[PDB]
Amino acid sequence: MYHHYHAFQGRKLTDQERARVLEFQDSIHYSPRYSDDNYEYRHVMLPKAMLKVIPSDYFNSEVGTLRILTEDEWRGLGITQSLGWEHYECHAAEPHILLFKRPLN
Repeated sequence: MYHHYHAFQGRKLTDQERARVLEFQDSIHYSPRYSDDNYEYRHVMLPKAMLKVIPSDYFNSEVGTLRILTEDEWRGLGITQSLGWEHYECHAAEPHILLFKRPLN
């Protein structure tokens, strides 16, 4: 029997990092989705306390928000959404607030 493989895109957490970040998995808040005629949208809120254990290379050091994250990266933080959701940066938003859009088709 065989399975298929996926190669991680982005900077994979270490085991020690993974365990820290995943301690807060159940505190993560998922907004209901809204949409317009092109896009579906959702926001995700990390507990403020989770910020202290996210590796520093995930942050935009200039501003203090998280940097644009790849699917594999945000999913590895324990953010569980379906496929195709894309992270977009907002310098003015509080660091724990992550915004996502996906095309309808």
